[PDB]
Amino acid sequence: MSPEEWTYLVVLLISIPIGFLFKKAGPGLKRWGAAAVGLGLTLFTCGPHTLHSLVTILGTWALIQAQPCSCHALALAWTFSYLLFFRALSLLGLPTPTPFTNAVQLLLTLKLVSLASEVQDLHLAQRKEMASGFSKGPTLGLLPDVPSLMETLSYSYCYVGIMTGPFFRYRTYLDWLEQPFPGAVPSLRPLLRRAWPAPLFGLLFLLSSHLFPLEAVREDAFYARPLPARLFYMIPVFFAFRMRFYVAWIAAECGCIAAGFGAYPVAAKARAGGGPTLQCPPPSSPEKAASLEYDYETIRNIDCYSTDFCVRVRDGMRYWNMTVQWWLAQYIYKSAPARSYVLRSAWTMLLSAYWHGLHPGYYLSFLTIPLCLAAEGRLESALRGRLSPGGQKAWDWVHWFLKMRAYDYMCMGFVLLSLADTLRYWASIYFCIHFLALAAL
Repeated sequence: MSPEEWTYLVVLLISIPIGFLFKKAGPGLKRWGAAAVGLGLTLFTCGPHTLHSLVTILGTWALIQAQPCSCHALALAWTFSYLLFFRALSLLGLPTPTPFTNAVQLLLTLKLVSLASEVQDLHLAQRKEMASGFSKGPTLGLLPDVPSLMETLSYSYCYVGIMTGPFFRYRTYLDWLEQPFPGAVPSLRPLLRRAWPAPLFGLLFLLSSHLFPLEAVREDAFYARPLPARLFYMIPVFFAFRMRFYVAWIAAECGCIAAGFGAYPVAAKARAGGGPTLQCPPPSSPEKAASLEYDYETIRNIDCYSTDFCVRVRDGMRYWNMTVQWWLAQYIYKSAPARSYVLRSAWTMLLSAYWHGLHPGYYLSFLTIPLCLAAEGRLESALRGRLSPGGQKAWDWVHWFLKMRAYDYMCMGFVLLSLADTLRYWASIYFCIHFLALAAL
């Protein structure tokens, strides 16, 4: 229980009542108050290192006006290079940043890249508009006009999704500020419907944290235990990892609901992170708005049930970090210069690892993932069509066990974060999953 993550948790907790208070606020007042609160918390928890974020936003805006025709790739390359610059402060002797600053930088990178893509699409839209001579109607998902510098500053430093997230597109911010009759959309009932497992999840996390500490594998004497002891110990590590991320993300989603952010009509058939996909009429009367049913799935970042009890590794990863996953899938997977599915997936994995960090553990884990992914694709597409329904049930059960074991196996490599200890523990288990993965493939 580090002091920094303690401050992280208390910030996540206090994000809720401020959400309640700013729900009732009018559009301009809510906008300015959210920006001020985000900036204040950023200064409180980041110190003098907010200059990196400020420079990043200023550069994004300057590139938007400088090259509106090609702001997408320019902004993406600039932001990735500036991430490289920011993570090499020790290499250049500049003061080291707190992990708070690193997380804030990841979130800002995602947000600004999405904003640049929206500006690119909108500019191409106007260009085609006066090229064709037929002004089309307002299309859902497109920005009304180019944002101003102060508007971008207010959007970026929103207290929602500034420390943990989850990522939201700018269009979502505009729909949140322009949402009519804020008192009509329900907040307390969905907040209770999502916050019921948070205390239990937290207690479960602390249980596995105290019983089986992660630092044991750093100690050499742990390896003297028999291989079965390691096989039983390798489960609670990812149990605690998943449980802690579940607690944090459930708390973040509840805090985001508290402000009514991401609320859309159910008839819009909105997607996780993607916002609405079908246009719906804005409410005309507060009673009509209260009559409609509302969902907060756009901000939904994790599905506990699906990820915990999935069958295939592909779907398990799909339901993991749905927001950022959609962000990657659109801005990188679609724009990947490669054509092969394997190579495009490798590009996405490499960029995700680069986003997470420069430490070799991320690289090793996200490079080992494709092996089991391809092995699974081949084995499933080759054998699932041959088994009986009882054989199908047995395959599904054994597969759930194997998939959770693979998640554990790669979780150790992800969380040790050090090449030497990771390799030592990986050889300590005799590369069990890797050999089976090659056997499966």
